[PDB]
Amino acid sequence: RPTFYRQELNKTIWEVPERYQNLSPVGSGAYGSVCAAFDTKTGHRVAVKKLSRPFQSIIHAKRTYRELRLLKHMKHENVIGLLDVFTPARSLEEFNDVYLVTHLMGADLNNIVKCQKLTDDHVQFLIYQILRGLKYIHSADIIHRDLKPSNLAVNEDCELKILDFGLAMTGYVATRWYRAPEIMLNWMHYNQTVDIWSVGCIMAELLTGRTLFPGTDHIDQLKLILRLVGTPGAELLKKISSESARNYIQSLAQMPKMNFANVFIGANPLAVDLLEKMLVLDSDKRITAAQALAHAYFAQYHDPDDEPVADPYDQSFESRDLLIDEWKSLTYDEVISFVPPPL
Repeated sequence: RPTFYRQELNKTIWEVPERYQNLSPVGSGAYGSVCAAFDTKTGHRVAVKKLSRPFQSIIHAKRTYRELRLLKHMKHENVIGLLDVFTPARSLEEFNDVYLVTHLMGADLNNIVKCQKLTDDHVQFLIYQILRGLKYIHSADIIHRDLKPSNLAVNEDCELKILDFGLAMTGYVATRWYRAPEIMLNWMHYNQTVDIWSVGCIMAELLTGRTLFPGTDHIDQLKLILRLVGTPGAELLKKISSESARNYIQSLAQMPKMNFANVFIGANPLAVDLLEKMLVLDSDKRITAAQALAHAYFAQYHDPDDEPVADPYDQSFESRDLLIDEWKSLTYDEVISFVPPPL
């Protein structure tokens, strides 16, 4: 057990190992206060996040557990990982706070796009890395569910990490713009390829400097989507479980798929082709991350020997019906058993 020291900063108590120095507040909210700090053991600048009250309810307890499990599992260059997790508690009986430590992220991809349309070589490299990370994430049977520019961290060298996994929306709002239509309107039990739709939305925006589907509400968004990709045929309609949703779709004038070379004017033809494969309305027919990596658009970077998959991820706890204290005791074992990564 390391030695902990205790202080109040902006009216939050921080009780952390002596390895973490020069804590300064960078954040507060529903989920957690965050400080930036210097990690003397690794030499990195880090984000230390104190979870507000993680065992407040069965859903929060389970949320905390889920988040911890997920961050413990993710070990890939293009995906956020855990540097440390700790509690000042010396026993299960006094366990209440959880702190997570990750690399301090500077700029997200919004910074990068908001300024301009990018060069094609830049779009290739950035999308390459999202798909590399996504191959890994999907190989573990994990679905991100909330990919968008603010959840992608990018450095000065254009190196990228996927953050902020959706682990359990109204109006003119950025978060909904990147979501696949079947998840946006709950048409069906959805696929990992909801994430591929998101990548297509992001890629389009990188190439044009504009939001692809900036709908003013769910309906206006759908219409934007159907105008580009066409209205569902019979085959897709059959897979939509809500009768009302099917009737709503059949109320709309049918529309053909547009020519994407006349939307993405002047883009690389290989970029146009890849967008056509990602932005397919029927989620059974969308390209997978692994197939997208093999697409000619990424010939400069693709190397199937350097695109690893994840170790199997046991997600059986999601079906498990436990009490608060059982979720808490599982989370405590996960904290105590943490093994840090290599220097």
